[PDB]
Order: sequence, then structure tokens, then C-alpha cells
Amino acid sequence: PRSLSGRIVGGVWWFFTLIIISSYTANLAAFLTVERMPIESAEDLAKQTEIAYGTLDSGSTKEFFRRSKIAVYE
Amino acid sequence: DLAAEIAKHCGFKYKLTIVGDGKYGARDADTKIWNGMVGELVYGKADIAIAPLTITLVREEVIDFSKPFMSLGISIMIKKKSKPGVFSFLDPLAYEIWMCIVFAYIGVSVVLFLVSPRSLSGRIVGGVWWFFTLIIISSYTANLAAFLTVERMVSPIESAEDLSKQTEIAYGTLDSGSTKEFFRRSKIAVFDKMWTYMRSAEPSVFVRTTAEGVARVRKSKGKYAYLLESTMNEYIEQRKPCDTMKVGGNLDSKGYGIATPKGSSLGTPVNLAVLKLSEQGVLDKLKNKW
Amino acid sequence: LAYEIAKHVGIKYKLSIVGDGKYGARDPETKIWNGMVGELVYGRADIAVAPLTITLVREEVIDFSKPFMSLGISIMIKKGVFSFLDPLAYEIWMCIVFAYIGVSVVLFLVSPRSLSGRIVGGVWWFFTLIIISSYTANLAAFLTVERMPIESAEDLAKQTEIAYGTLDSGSTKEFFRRSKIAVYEKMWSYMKSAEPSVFTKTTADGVARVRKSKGKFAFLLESTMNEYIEQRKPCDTMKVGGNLDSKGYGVATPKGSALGTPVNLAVLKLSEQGILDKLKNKWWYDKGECKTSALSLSNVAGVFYILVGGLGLAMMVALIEF
Amino acid sequence: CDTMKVGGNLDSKGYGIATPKGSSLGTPVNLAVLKLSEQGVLDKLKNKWWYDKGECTSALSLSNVAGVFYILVGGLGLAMLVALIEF
Amino acid sequence: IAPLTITLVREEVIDFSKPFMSLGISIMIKKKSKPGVFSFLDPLAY
Amino acid sequence: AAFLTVERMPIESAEDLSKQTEIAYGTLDSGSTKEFFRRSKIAVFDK
Amino acid sequence: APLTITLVREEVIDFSKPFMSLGISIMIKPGVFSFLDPLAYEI
Amino acid sequence: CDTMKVGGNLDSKGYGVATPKGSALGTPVNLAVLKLSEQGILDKLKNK
Repeated sequence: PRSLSGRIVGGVWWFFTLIIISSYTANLAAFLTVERMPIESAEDLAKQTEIAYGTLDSGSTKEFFRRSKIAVYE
Repeated sequence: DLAAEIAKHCGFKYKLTIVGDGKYGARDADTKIWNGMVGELVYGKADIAIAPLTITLVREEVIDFSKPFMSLGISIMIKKKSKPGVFSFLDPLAYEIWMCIVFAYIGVSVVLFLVSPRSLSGRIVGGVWWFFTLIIISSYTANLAAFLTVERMVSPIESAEDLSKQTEIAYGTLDSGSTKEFFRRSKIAVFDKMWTYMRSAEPSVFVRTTAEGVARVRKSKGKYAYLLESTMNEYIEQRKPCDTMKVGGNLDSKGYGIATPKGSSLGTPVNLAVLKLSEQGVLDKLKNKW
Repeated sequence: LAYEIAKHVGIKYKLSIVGDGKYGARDPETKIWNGMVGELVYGRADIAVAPLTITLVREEVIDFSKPFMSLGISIMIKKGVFSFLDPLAYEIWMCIVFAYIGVSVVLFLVSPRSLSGRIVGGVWWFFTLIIISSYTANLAAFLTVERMPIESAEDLAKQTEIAYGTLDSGSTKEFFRRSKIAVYEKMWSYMKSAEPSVFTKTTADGVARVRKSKGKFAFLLESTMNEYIEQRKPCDTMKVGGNLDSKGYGVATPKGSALGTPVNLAVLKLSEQGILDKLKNKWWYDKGECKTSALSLSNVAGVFYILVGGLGLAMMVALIEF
Repeated sequence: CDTMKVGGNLDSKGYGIATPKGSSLGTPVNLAVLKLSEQGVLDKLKNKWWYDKGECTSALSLSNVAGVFYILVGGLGLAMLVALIEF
Repeated sequence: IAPLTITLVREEVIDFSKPFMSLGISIMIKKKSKPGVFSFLDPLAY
Repeated sequence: AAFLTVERMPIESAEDLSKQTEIAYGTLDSGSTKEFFRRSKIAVFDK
Repeated sequence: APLTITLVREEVIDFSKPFMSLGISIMIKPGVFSFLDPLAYEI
Repeated sequence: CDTMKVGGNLDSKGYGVATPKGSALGTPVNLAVLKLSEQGILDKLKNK
């Protein structure tokens, strides 16, 4: 019933979730309006393995990667 | 570092000397004399130039250049990923509104307090108060969305094309040099649009030095973008105060090369050394290091 | 400024207000100069210290100091519970009320898991869910796009809902007529053809037009005057954008004056010492009287009054019951 | 009334009354145009022939919301049917 | 006395008064109501 | 909310015209309007 | 022709300065991760 | 029309005109290339 202690807890928690679900809704709407766009950089490629990537089996492109001392290309 | 590497690979001892006039190398149209590092090679005051000297036709006609040890092109430098402030939560719903919603809050808990199932009196109070809060939370949600929708709309320069399209953000290039010329001579629509704007912009968007163009970006409060070499742009981006950013792809392609007087006995070996260092991956190591 | 110049040049002086109250132009008929320029060219005054613009036509007949104040053409702009009844149409508020009593009457015929009236409460809930969702979504639209709000000459040039113009003669109109800059040429093309006329006879007319035309007029004028009016009551206008061009006010002396050199050097000294900046700040600001990212209380307020009204109605229904 | 004018004018031109070169009518006719313009007569004339003799808002619609009203009354009717059978 | 535009080529051979009417190139398009309960079934896919 | 925002975001200007090809557009076959476009150095008009 | 300036070739023929610059580049052609984005994983 | 380039270039190299060792064309060809580049002709040609 009216247990003031845990009562304000339920109220504050409700106000808390209210703000969050409102934020989620608002933000999702922005997303559905602009909707700007899954690989955009060598950095992106390097950090993952689901999208495989490669080169000609011989020639300068393969050699570039083999020789590079730059962290991302290594 | 590059000098130590080529000296080692070519087998020679050397002395590093800073160019007396602090210039790169251009030929005065009137006196017909060469200045800078090119002048020092042409006139016999130095036997090799190891520096960020671009391989150009006019220079190649008077000195020898190895193959490029580093690539570059015209790029864009703009004044710029952190922005908390709990005050972005108090904005959507105005402080004045948070107040009244609290006054009416106790304004209802006091009306109900005077009442004590279907008690029609306080019944419509709960209903009207519900309809009241419904509108408010709906307003908060809707309003919060516009601030996030526009936050995404902001795509505020990301390319030459972006630049070419407006005039809120002024933009220029070194007052004399290859970047200014590139735009002056270009037959590409975007670049020609950027040139007719630049040449007539007032106050002048052209800078006397590269350092001025960087300082202008940093001190113009987001109203100036500078067109400079990609190598320089990406280097400043890694320097404190960390307030600049390189945007868009390179507009052209040039290269730095090590130069020697024509017919120099050092030319063959020095060129071979650059190919080797590149292939060993050393030039890339050096760029990442610095 | 007169006191400072006199001190630095070392002379005694008498301030005399020009009789005709004019700056100085050649009469069309007689070609005789009026105003302060007239007082100088016809031997009545030794020097003019006033907001007198450095212009070719004047520099041909008198000498100007370097500018003591810079200025340019600038844009002046002016800074309903019915915005709550718009999102959800009056017709919709009605039907939602008709269906409202349309459900309270259906339930009234019914009298836990009473399947009959049970699905009624569920369907009615799904109904109100859609409506409140529509209201929320729609309300987000106006506050997102918000098409009519002017921050630049570029903005003005791209639209026609907010009209804009200048004095019907004089240098501001001429700037636009002569400009080869794309944005100002576009502005000139619009202004010269606009109907009703966007040109005014006086600054007062232009400023009044900004104030009383429901945000549908912007006025183009000198930055100094724009800035001054921005700092006077009723504090309802403001300057937007930077200056569109550059010109200067100068001190004027008659040709052959022995004061010419000393006056010029005095002006440059006062400028470089920061005195002129301070003086402008004094008279404009010290003596003054005064995208989108904000949410207002206005609309929300209308919902507060209907709440208190409901509370009062209940406080009335309560009393009668007892 | 099926056409519409959109966008601002792309350029600026003007119509003028013409006379042979050196005509004795030229001076007077030009002065007359300035006068008629200043008296506001040319604007009266354009409004008369374009608008007086002419032969031709913001927010949400009810259409979409209406579809949700019919599904409501349909639910009420379904309940009024389930009620009768129960009794 | 007609809707005759003041142009250079014509001005070189005849006299023109100041303009009695302004004009410019504009766009004419063939022309605001759209119900369809199918704008409600779109947001949330069938 | 997005369906109404975009709904506010089918020709309203020369720029609109210049950007597409669903709606064809032309001018008198001879005359000053045709020439204006032929001679123009403005990007929208040249397009 | 589009003949790349290389060490092995520069040893036996002479190349002009480049007439075209180029470099190594990346060619590419639902995701429930568009639901985890709005509200951050941290949130 | 189903592929695209992403990111900038990862390195830099060039295509050049090649002449046999000892060719009397070497110098003129090199200067011609630099002239066409600086005049904006090669950019225009690539765009074409």
C-alpha cells in the first residue's frame, strides 16, 4: 500500500524509465529521418573478420602489405 | 632519419645544413635566378637536398629528382568528440516548465487531499491530470527528437564540394604557389567554382605563409577552412591543441623527392636507395613514427 | 572625439551644429553642396567631426582623415495556444470525444474477465495508443523542419517569404546594384523587382517596417545604426550576419587646411591606442538599454490552464456533493 | 486553374512603350510612365487584369486517424454482439 | 504600347520609355489532399 | 514522425528542376529565355 | 600506357614524371545492430 | 553499378611515359607531362 519509503522508489524509478523510453523513441525517430549509412575504411576492415578481404595472389598490392611497417596494414 | 638511411645505403658521410633563405626553390621571373634549396643545388652550394620538396616540371628541368619518397595532394583543414553537460536534459523541457509541472503536481495532491473507487469528484482530477502529463511527456519526446534529428542532419564541411557550395565558411589557399595555381588553371566544375569565389572573396582568403593558414583556421571560430598539402594537414591534426581536422579526399597527386644537381654522381644510387627503403617498408615506418 | 583631436593637435574649438541638418551632397539643380561638406567648401567651418562617410564625390572637394570608425552594410531583423490545436485537428479532437462517450455508453450497457466489455477496453486502448502516437510524431515535425528565422545574407537570398530592402536611394541600394558577387547580385535581382516595393524613404520607415510586418521584412542598413538600435528600447531588433561590405567615417578638412596632417595622425594614434574602440563601447553598449535549439513554455502553458480549470471544476462538483 | 508558378524569377527585364528614334512623342511618354507609376496607377492596372478579373494550410489530416475510428466502432459492435450471446 | 521587352538590340533602333512592368524567367508546373488508410499500414509493415 | 518530417522535406525551383529527369522541362525554341540558358555561366542554369 | 613507375623498370628504361597518380584502394559491394545503436550498449 | 571505392588511397604510385635509355625524346616528353598536369588538362582528361 502506501509505504512512503518504497513508494517514492517506485515513483522515481517510473520517472527514470519514462525519460529513457522517451529518449529511445526520440532518438530512433532521428534515425528514421536522416538514416545515414558495412565497411568505410581500412581501419574498419582491419578490426573484423566477418567480411574477408584480399588481393591479387602476386604483384605489388600483396607486396605492399607484406612489407608495411604501418600498424593497420601490418 | 631518411638522410641517415640513404647515406648508409649509398655509402657516404654528410653534413646537414639548413637552407640559408629558408625557401624551397622557385625561379624569379625577372632576375631568372633560383632561390631556396633548388638554388643551392643549381649554383653548387650543396650537393643533395633531402627535404619535403615537391617534384615539379619547372624544377626537374634544372635539377635531378629521385622517385617520390612520400605522396601528397591538396586537402582541406577545418577547425573541428566529447560534449556531455547535463544541461542538454534541462533544455528540452524548459526550467520554467519543470517548475509549473511541479506546482501543478502538488496542486493536485492538495486537491485530492481535500477529498478524503468511483468518487466522481477526485475521479476527473486523476483523468485530467493524466491527460495533462500525457501531453507534456509527448511534447518532451517530440522536442527531444528534433534536437537529435538535426544533430544528425549536420553532415560543417566534409569536402571540396561542400566548400564550393557555400559562403558562411570562407576558404583560401597560400597566396602564391602550386595550390593557388591548381585552382586558377582547373577546368573541373567544382574547382572552377571554388576559384571564382576565392579570387574575389573579401576580405582576402589567401595567406602569406602556411603557418598563417593554420593559425587562421584555429583563430577564425569555425569560419575559415584552409586548402593545404595532405601531409601537413594530417601532421597538424596530431598536434595539440588537437582542434583541427583533415576532411575529404586529396584534390590532386604530387610527390616529394630527393634532389641533386644535374649530372651528379650521387643521383643513380640515391634513387635506387629510395626504391629499396620503400620496398623494405621503411618509408612507411618513418611516416608513422613521426 | 572632438575633445581628443583638439587636445592632440593643440587647438581651441567651437562646436557648431550644421544649419540644414545634412551630411553633404551636391544639389541636383545648382550643383551647390549642402550640409557639413557645404560648410567646409564655402569657408564657414574649419573641420567636420561627425559620422561623415568617406566617399569619392566628397574626396574630390574636401580631404578626409583615415577612418575613425569602420562600418558596413548589415541585416536588421525583428527578434498562440493555436499551435496545440493544430497538431491534432479540431475535427480529430471532436471524433476522439464522440468515440470517447461512444465507449462509455457501450460499457454502460454492459453492467473482471467480462469478455464482452473486455475487448472494448482493449480495442479502445489500441485506438488511443495510435492517436497519442500520431500526435507525438506529428508534433515532432513542426519543431524539426520549422519552415516559415534568418541568420545570414545567404539565408535571405535563398527565399522570398521574408521580404527585404533598403533606402530607395543612396549607397546601400547602389552597392547591390553594382555588385558582381553572386549572393548580392541575387539579392539585387530580387529587390529591384519585388512588389510591393521593398524600398523605404527613411531609416525610421525601414525600422518601423521591420517592427510591424509580422516578421516578413528585413532591413539592410549601416552596421553602426543597426547596432545602436539593437541597444535601445524596445529591444526587439538585432543585427544578423557580419558586415556585407566595408566603408569608413572620417574627419574632413577643407582643401589646403594646415590641420590636415595633424588630424590624420591624431586619428591613427587614437585608433592604435584603443581609445576609439573604448569610445564606441561607451556610447553603444555602456549607455545601452538592452538552426534552432530551444523549447518554449507558451504551448505547454495552454495545457496548464485547462488543468487548473479541471481542478476548479472538480472543486465545484465536490462542494455540491457534500 | 491547373497550373502554378514556382520559384523566384531567374532574371530581370522590363516592358517599355516604344517610339521611332527622334520621335517628338518620346519625352512626354516617358514622363507619363514615371507619373502613372508614382500615382500607383500601373499597380492598380496589373491587379485589375491579373487578380480582380481572376478565376481561381498547415497540419495533419483526418483520413489516417479515421481508419482507426472504424476499427474501434467495429470492436464495440463485436463486443455488443458477444454481450448479447452471453446473456 | 504592348508587352514589349526593352532589349539592347531593339534599343539600338527604337526609343523605349522606362519600364511600366517588371518580369523575369519563372517556372510553370501543372499543380493537396491524400487520404488512403494505407499510410497507416506502411509505418508498421504488414 | 519520420514520415511527416520527410513529407515536409514535385518541383518548387530551378534548382529542383536542374537536379532531375522525371519531369522534363524546356523553353520557347527561339528567343531570350532559350539564349539566357545557352549563355549562362551560373552552375544551376548551365546544368 | 598505364605503365606503373617501378624500380625494376626504371633500371632499364626512363619514365616521365607521373601523368596519373593512384594508390591501393578498397572495393566493396537488416542487422539487429541497428537496435543496439539507438540505446548504447553502455546504457 | 553495384561496387564502390571506400576510404582514401592506402599508398601512392604513378603511371609514367616510358622511353628507351638514350632517347632524344626523354626531356621533351617529361616537360610535356608536367605542363599538361599544371595546365589542368590531365585532370580534365581523367574526368572525361
